[PDB]
Amino acid sequence: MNIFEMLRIDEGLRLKIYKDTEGYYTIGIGHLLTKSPSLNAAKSELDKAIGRNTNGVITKDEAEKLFNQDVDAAVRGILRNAKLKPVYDSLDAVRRAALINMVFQMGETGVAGFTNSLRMLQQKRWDEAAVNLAKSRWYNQTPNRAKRVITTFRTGTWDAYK
Ligand SMILES: [Cl-]
Ligand SMILES: [Cl-]
Ligand SMILES: [Xe]
Repeated sequence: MNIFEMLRIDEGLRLKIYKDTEGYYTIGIGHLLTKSPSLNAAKSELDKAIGRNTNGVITKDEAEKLFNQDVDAAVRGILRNAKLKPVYDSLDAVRRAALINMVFQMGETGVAGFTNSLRMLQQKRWDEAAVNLAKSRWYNQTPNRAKRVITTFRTGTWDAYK
């Protein structure tokens, strides 16, 4: 298991524009296109992202490309963030993947705001962090996914994904 496979599981793969768990226009492997209610707008962002007139649909390869770029940007964002990087460098490889997943889903800004969980993770207080992480909107809105990420932080193994 790796970051790519883990997110491909959490996110799924869809070749036509769809709305995510929050009602926003997305395509591929959880690639958010826009928060705008407009489908034209979503189509417009898509075409710009792909470099062609896609008309709302893309190929598997195009989807994989976006995903690569998105995973890359997520790591980069973590490494460029002063509240995140330290946590991330302090973690083992499995738990780093959990942190990337959250960033991919919620943006760096949003993850940087879990101050207390970030500190517990940094101190290696696994159970405590897992309890604190669940006290969140993220956990109440997408509980299944959140449980898998949380278990990963708690155990440092990929069991939630096996
Ligand atoms: Cl893009
Ligand atoms: Cl979920
Ligand atoms: Xe976190």
